[PDB]
Amino acid sequence: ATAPAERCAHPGADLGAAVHAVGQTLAAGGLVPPDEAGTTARHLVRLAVRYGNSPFTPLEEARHDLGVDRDAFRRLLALFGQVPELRTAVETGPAGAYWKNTLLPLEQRGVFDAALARKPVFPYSVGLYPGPTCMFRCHFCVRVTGARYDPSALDAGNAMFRSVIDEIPAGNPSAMYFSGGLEPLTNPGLGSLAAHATDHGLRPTVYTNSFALTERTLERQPGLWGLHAIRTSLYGLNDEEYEQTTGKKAAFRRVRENLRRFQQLRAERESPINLGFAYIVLPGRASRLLDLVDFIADLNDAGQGRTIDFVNIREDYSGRDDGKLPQEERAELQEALNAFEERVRERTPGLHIDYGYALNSLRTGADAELLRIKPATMRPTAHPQVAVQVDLLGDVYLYREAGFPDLDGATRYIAGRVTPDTSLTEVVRDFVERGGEVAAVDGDEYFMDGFDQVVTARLNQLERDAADGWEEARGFLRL
Amino acid sequence: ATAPAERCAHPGADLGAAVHAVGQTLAAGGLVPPDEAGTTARHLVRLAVRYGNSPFTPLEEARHDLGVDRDAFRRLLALFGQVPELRTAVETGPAGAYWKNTLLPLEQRGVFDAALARKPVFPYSVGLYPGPTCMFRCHFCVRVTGARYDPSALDAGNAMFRSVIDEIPAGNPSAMYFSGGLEPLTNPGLGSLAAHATDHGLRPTVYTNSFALTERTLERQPGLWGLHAIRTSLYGLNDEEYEQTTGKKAAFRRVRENLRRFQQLRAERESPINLGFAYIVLPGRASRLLDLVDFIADLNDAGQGRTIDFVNIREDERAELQEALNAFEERVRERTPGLHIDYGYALNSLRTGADAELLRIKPATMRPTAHPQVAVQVDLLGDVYLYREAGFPDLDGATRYIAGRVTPDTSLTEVVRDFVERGGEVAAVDGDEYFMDGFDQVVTARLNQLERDAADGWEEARGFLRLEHHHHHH
Amino acid sequence: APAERCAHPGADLGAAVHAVGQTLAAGGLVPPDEAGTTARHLVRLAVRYGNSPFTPLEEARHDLGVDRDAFRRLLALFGQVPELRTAVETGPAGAYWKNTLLPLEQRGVFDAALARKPVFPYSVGLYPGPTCMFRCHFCVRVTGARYDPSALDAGNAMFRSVIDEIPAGNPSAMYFSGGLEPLTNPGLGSLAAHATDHGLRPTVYTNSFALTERTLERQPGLWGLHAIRTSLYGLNDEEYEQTTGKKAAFRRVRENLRRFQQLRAERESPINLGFAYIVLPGRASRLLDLVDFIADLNDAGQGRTIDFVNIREDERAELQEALNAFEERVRERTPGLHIDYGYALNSLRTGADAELLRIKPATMRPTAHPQVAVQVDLLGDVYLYREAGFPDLDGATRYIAGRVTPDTSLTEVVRDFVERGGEVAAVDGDEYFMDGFDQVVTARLNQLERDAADGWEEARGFLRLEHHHHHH
Amino acid sequence: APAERCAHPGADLGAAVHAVGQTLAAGGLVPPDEAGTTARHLVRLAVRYGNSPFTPLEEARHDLGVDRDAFRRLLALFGQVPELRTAVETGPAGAYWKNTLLPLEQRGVFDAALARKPVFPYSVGLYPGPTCMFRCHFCVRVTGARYDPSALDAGNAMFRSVIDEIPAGNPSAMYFSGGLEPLTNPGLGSLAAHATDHGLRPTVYTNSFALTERTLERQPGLWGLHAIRTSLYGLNDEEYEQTTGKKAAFRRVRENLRRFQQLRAERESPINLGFAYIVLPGRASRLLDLVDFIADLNDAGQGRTIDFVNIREDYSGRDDGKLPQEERAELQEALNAFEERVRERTPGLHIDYGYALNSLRTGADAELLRIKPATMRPTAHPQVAVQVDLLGDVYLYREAGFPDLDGATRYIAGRVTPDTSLTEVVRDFVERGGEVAAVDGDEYFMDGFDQVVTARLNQLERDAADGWEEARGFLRL
Ligand SMILES: C[S@+](CC[C@H](N)C(=O)[O-])C[C@H]1O[C@@H](n2cnc3c(N)ncnc32)[C@H](O)[C@@H]1O
Ligand SMILES: C[S@@+](CC[C@H](N)C(=O)[O-])C[C@H]1O[C@@H](n2cnc3c(N)ncnc32)[C@H](O)[C@@H]1O
Ligand code: MET
Ligand code: MET
Ligand code: SF4
Ligand code: SF4
Ligand code: SF4
Ligand code: SF4
Ligand code: NA
Repeated sequence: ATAPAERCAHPGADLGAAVHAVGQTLAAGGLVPPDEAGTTARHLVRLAVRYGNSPFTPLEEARHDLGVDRDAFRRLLALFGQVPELRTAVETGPAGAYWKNTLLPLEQRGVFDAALARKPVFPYSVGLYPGPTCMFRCHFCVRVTGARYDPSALDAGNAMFRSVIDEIPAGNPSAMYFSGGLEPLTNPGLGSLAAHATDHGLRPTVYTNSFALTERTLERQPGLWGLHAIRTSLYGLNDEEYEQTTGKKAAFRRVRENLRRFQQLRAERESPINLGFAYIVLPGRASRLLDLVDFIADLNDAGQGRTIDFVNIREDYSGRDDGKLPQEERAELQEALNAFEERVRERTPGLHIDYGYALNSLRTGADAELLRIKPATMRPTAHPQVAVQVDLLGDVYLYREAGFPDLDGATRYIAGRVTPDTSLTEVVRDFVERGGEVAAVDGDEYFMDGFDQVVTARLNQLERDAADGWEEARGFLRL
Repeated sequence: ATAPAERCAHPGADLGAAVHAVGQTLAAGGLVPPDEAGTTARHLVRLAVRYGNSPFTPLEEARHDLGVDRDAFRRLLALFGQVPELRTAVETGPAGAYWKNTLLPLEQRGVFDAALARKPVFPYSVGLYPGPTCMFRCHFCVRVTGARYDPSALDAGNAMFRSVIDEIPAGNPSAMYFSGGLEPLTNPGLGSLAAHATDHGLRPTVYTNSFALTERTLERQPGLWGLHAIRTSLYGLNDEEYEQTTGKKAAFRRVRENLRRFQQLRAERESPINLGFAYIVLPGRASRLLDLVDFIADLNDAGQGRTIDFVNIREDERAELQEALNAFEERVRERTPGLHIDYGYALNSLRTGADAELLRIKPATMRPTAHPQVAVQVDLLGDVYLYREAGFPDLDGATRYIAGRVTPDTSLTEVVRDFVERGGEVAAVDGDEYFMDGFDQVVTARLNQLERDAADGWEEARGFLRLEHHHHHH
Repeated sequence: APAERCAHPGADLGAAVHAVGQTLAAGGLVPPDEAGTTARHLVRLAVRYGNSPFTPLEEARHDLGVDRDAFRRLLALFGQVPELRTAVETGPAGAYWKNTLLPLEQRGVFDAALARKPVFPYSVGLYPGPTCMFRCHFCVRVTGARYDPSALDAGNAMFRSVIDEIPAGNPSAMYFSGGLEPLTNPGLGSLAAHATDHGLRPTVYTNSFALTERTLERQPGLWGLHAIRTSLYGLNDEEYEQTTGKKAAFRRVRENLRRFQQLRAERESPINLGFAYIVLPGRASRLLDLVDFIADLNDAGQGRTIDFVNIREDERAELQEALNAFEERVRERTPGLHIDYGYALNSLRTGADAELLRIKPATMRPTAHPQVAVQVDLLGDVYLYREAGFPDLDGATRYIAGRVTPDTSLTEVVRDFVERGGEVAAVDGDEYFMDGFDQVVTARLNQLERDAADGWEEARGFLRLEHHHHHH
Repeated sequence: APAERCAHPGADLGAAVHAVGQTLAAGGLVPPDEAGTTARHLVRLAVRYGNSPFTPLEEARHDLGVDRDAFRRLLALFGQVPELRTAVETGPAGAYWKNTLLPLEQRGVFDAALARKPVFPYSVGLYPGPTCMFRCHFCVRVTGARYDPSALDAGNAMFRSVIDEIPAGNPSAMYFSGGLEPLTNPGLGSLAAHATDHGLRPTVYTNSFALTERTLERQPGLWGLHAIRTSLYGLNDEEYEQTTGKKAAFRRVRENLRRFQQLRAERESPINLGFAYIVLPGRASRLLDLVDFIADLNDAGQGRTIDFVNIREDYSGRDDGKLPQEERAELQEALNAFEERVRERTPGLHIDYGYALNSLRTGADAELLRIKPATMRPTAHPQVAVQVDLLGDVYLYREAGFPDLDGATRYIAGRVTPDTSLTEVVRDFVERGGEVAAVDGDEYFMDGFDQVVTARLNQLERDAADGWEEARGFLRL
């Protein structure tokens, strides 16, 4: 039971019932004289349909589609702000994951403004890549087989990591995270890094494959119990699936036993740490969502009522065909996702689910694919105000999928190196002040993760709107 | 077609219909065996009514009102978190202005957590008080007649403000605001401070009486145009009303012509700056709200279609006052349809006819550590005041609430960190309670409630309702 | 439950719309974006039929403003929200649905009248009294009119032949009432015993003025009746003379009933005792004195109490709490007394602003409803409406469907009239021939005939049947 | 009101006695000192008859320990506390009172059988199917036994004359069920249309295996029925094969019902559609899946939904149909989740429970009656119910009307022929006092309804023989 105007962006929505409800809101509120309430309510609903599906549409394109004067578009933008049901229709429409998860949270904190003005500010999201190696060979990962960091570089690297954590301003508990190009649990001092950050006032999350998340590892790295959460990347639901995805035999059994035992130890400790999973839906595995619930239910039985906290249903953001789901399987995801939610409430009620940008559109039946930024649409200054990444050697990478050792072309996206004489603040500040740029060549676009590609499309939308004279109204929705 | 479970906190609400809806939500979710769905729903609804009207109620007092034992209260709280219509009843109840405007936003940002834990944190809300002087003498204001800052403080104070602005971390463009004890526009370098803050990535609001917001000031201080908003404290609707409030003659005509001309320049410059007004409704004169709409309508005519953005309405007869705000809203829709309205905490509850329960912190209920993690204020001398109304020169007893002084050798970050880390405290004496503005009293009432709940063994459930940080994982 | 209460005055209609909106959405009955608009139409239907049960479906559709196909969908969706059917059956007009319309629809009583088919009447009134000793100012009986005393035996044999015609399946299909007073027939006890032997359990409706011990000895078969309901025309001698025109009539009636209470307990007779009482405008405080009247009767029956009362009607918040006081004093003084109100009085409780039906000549159905109810007087004349069976009543003979004779049964009187399409064109004043039941049956048949002609043959009457398969 | 629910398990008996005692004292029915002990006796009676409706009055008096003068006053006092009658009728045994006992006393049906008088049967079952294609393990039909196909013409003419005999006043007094499957009679639609023109509203009780589109095409009079109730024997192909013996039986029954849903919505037929569903051993956890089956049929109906579901058990008590004590105890919880699942997904679906199943919700353990040869009435109850098969044979019990069932012929009251009507068959058997001596096995000729009527007529005859003729059956109204 929902209001018509709040659902007016999803497929098959009664646009007439929405224009009527909006028109009454404008008339009753005195915003539009009653004789024109119907006309403008149609323009307003059309704007909400568009940005509820394509959040990056430049304002001039939306005005052209309305076939309307600039002054009358300015009035519609102001009028749009007075109709809260249409804002809801955008934020909760098919493309609503864009608005609620990334666009609006970053806009409100001024992060997009700092990058839009090319001003030297501390990065809003600092990624620390502490892992020297990895024991998986995932077909969708850009890491180069065999490439590793020097084992004799761990001590100086972990000392460098502590100094970077000293720079992280408090007030945002999720400002820093431990992830990687490689696998962070292969760093023996990751628990020490976690302790140094929690002692700093941060609540970081570790993103791992959990192959090394053994009970012996928890004993030698007790600081991991102080993290906010551990998100395990889940690459399959049996050994044959894990071997297809990661190339490693018997990998599923050991990852599962590690989380079964971790669930046991979390109960006995009554630790506030959260446990979640990232589950990329891979080609030929859309029918496996039902079995994913059984995997989580199995993990809940080992936790003595302590539940798995969240699950991130995701997609290969690279777009390469080894990860891209065919349209045939894309068409079956609406039924699959809705049935997956039903089973969760049956067997795993307390588990939080959230979907990728395109997956969230597929439920309710709006076809959508993830962005695929090309070198022509890459911003040569990157966005260090939004995010940077630091690996073991102190190198500060401009995009998430560029921080891999011995990756071709990846060194060109190093803004600098954090040394005992140079801080991350100084590396980012000097790269912004001197206007450092990197020209994009073919293949560079694959250094960008899903977040980097969304941040790029947003900054491109804002620069174009400001260039089109819509400086204040840039991005359609903001404050 | 509203849900009665989302409305049960307002007066005259059908509580019977609320317990039926909640009981069905409990039965449908399998949260209670069907025998106790009635008793559990009446308890849960009683909790929603209580906290929808009295948000600071200690959990133990609510439990004693319910008549249930400690263990039953624990599972009642866990069930409350599974009846979302009841959270809405609290959030949108008569006291909903507390929850949605202050309590829950600050809880989500970890602001109350930091003060509760006595963590050395950079203050969430930093007020800069740059005015050396005021030309008004408002009878309600605590400023001391004959008191002002020396002109010799201007240069070093403005450079001090610049260094403090540089200290403010990224992530909240509203972290800093320009207000005062005294009048901010009397600082000739206020526009430069605004430009310095704008370059920093901040979007600051100035709170002023706008008497000095002349064209001469705008040309002397063009950096004011980059502010996010100017909220003018409107002390009346004609000269005689303005003279009884402020003691100055012909002050309404000056403020009005200033705002008429600003509207004109704002339209010509196409400035995105916002314009708002704070108006206090006096006893028995709630009809003057209609004249307020006419005042803004006249301002909207000077702006060539570019209108006034918001109005803050505060108080300081029940059904009458309810009638008068309803008339105020009707005429807004008729004359100023886009004007945003938000009421004070007590006034927001008097709409709906609920009894405005007064918040009067006394010296006994003041927290000796204050709350520098939430808010501090800096005047021209670099003095960091712990409460908003303590930052006035020569104010009796007010220097006792200086946490420290920002100097070229001591930053604001150090002043706050040292005061918190050493456990600095100020023992309250009679009269200190007037140093707290409305915000200080709500923050103190919340921190007293949180501390009482934790001491009572309800640490996780402290404050009844709370938001957490939203950790989204990509 | 707000959705179950939405038909009552001052109900929270917004809460009902939300509740029914959830049911449609959660059940997949309606897309959630239009669950609110459908819910408002469904609640409006429930409010209408919970207050005006006879509204034709086309009238309800026109007030909703939806087309024919949309109304059909709304009627089907309405059958999916059990709380709304409850709102209709327990609304201000719920007594119509629960006490008359739905039970008769279940038994197929209306269907025979709709199809114009010959069946034996569902309700057969026998009027065996030749005279009456009262002259009630409200009664339509003609002063100076009575039945020939030579009509008795001949008519009593006719009555016995009519009793023999009554089929099995409804032991209360026949009752003894009248135009005039039944107890003035010396053979009424014999007719009662004849019906008891037939397997029937009849009730007699009487003013009980002639319910003397002498009458009991002359007509001992009266003890075999299922129940005796006395028409109570007052609570002291003055009121009874005011109503009936007879002096010291209350003294006689109370004397008879207290005597009957003693005799009933000595015989350990299972016969039930009831009373009909009319509350007069503004005098609803006399309901408390009625409880005193019943209590004194109880004290005369040694632990054998009066079984039921029928309270019916002639600002009204003086009435609303007059009935709460009456209801409470019953629990204090006569806790076993079954209370039943009329249609209007039942709606006046709950504060609803509803009247009784007032059928006019233009809305009377020319065929009448012999399949539902007929009445036979001492001459064998079969009357089509209850208040037409009075000798010499002006215009009443036009509503005689036929006469039961040794050569013509009641079954044949009703069959010939129906099959030949017999009709009576209503003239001004004929509407007084219909009692309250006749007006309800007329109003329901008009509604059912209208709905069927409009193309709503299956939804006719809005509410009709249930699902019974417990004997499989 | 604690007195209105004093018959269910977990009731505050002390509070109910307290409230009944004040009713007794306030109303002046009993002196105030004895108001407490009398209220306990009255509450004990309501608890007893709200759980065991067939208890002889002399057994209840012995349980109370009083004598006949006290019992007589207690019966009279019981009628003066209306909340105690509500506690009986809405107690765990309330399905007996509200569905069968009290409605049939109201119609004088029980009095007709009690007085051994010739009245037309209250319930007339027509058994028109010559064969069946299912082999349900709980049915008493014999594998392979069939009716001669050449008997259909004379049988369908006989059925038409029996329908002509049905009296008005009860439009559902006749039904099409059977021993065998009624849809295997090619003239069932004609018999249906014949009764519809008679003014009846009959129901066909079928396994719906033969409810195909071609069958509706050939038997259009089926669309004029009041309702079709499909006996549901499983929720997938495996469950159906386990129960009926036939493979691919569920998918064909479901397809027939899906297509019937499309046909019902196309012509907007008034016909109702419901289901009978026996809770079989090992399947008490399947009630939630039953709602999924119903919603699937609702999706095929385009807004026109399933009207009702009857939840039943094996009324024979045999091992293969009787639910073990363990699984039966799980039924209280299973029913509650079932009803909450119906309320969410199929809110218009009417639900009703068998006699014992209705007691299991609210936690009262009860079993269906198991009549034995010693408690069988030799005259049976033709005034209450009879059944007629293809050959015109009038069977006295529902489960005796099967071809070539051993000993079933001993319970034929007569044969309807062009010379002899059902009325005369029942009249002659009643007027001559026909009786059938019960031999071991005859009790399995009685269905659930038969056993309830027998137990009621035994209780009524026992009460009268004990001198409680007027108070017979405790409740009667
Ligand atoms: C690869 S690093 C994590 C370090 C650790 N070895 C692991 O796999 O969890 C960051 C995250 O990016 C995800 N990821 C890597 N390549 C991806 C791709 N092409 N599409 C979507 N997610 C990808 C991984 O699943 C992991 O959760
Ligand atoms: C004998 S069948 C004949 C009608 C048709 N063949 C059918 O299955 O519905 C009549 C009804 O009795 C039911 N029945 C047969 N044996 C039963 C038993 N032992 N317990 C409960 N019901 C039974 C069947 O399920 C069916 O609904
Ligand atoms: C708290 S006193 C300062 C108020 C401010 N100077 C004004 O007049 O708006
Ligand atoms: C309907 S005429 C009245 C019949 C009966 N003699 C009475 O007084 O009630
Ligand atoms: S995604 Fe993680 S586990 Fe997989 S190959 Fe890359 S670094 Fe290793
Ligand atoms: S309230 Fe503001 S304007 Fe008034 S005297 Fe105080 S400082 Fe001056
Ligand atoms: S109402 Fe009855 S008692 Fe009165 S005059 Fe008429 S027939 Fe006689
Ligand atoms: S119950 Fe019906 S379908 Fe099953 S075997 Fe018996 S006759 Fe056949
Ligand atoms: Na007297």
